Amino acid sequence: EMEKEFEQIDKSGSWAAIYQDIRHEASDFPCRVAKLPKNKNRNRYRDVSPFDHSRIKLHQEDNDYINASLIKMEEAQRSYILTQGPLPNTCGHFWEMVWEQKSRGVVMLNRVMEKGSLKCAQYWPQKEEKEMIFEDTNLKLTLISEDIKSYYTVRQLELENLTTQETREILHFHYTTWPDFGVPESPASFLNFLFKVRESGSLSPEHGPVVVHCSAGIGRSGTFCLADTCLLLMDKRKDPSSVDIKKVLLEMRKFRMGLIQTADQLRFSYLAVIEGAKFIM
Ligand SMILES: [Mg+2]
Repeated sequence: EMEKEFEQIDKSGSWAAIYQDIRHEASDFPCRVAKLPKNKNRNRYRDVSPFDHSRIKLHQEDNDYINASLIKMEEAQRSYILTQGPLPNTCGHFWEMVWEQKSRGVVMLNRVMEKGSLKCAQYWPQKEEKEMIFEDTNLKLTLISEDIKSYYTVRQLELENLTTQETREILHFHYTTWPDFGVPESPASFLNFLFKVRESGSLSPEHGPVVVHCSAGIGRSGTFCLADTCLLLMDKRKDPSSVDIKKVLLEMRKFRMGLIQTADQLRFSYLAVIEGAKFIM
């Protein structure tokens, strides 16, 4: 079991070493589309590049590229799209992807400002009465409502295809308390946030994949998906104890790089899966 394993690593002080084995085992696929000169302005510096095979394609004729990847977890029956925090010039693209992929939810695991530096564009409206128009992709976006809680905020947004006048309700799940340095001391609030995203229907099969992002190059998104999938598999399988977080991570890692960026994030993932499992089971 996983708690046993966790403890073997904790007292043995081998987090760094176990983390490094996984990293060497991990997949390495081409990212040629991402490295094309015409796409240089579509990529966030110090951020991951999407593998070609799993990249999400915008449905426009001009340039179909966005830094986003589809993680498809076959056994768990979950899909997630992981993407970079929108850039000043890719907000239209971002919401285009949300529209076309039929996503219900967007999961944001960073603040707009962290460490005194901008981590993404203000890509959603902060006020009901001041909507946003993305002229490049023909979308309007409106803040419908906003509910600020201690560890996270949930917003309802409406997206309008300006040409056809169709509308879609999107839920924005904004985790606002991940510390600037390290990981949360207790996974409790993060698990609670995951349960709120679940409760919304945003991870469920009736919708397209949730869109998940964080800040550039420092993970978090992978932890959210890893924890979600592991907990789901523990409920599905005849043998819950066969769920190996390393194996689930390695499978996820086939679809996008930089899922777990440090030994501490790995430790935190174990910790979230264990306490999440105790709470559900
Ligand atoms: Mg394929």
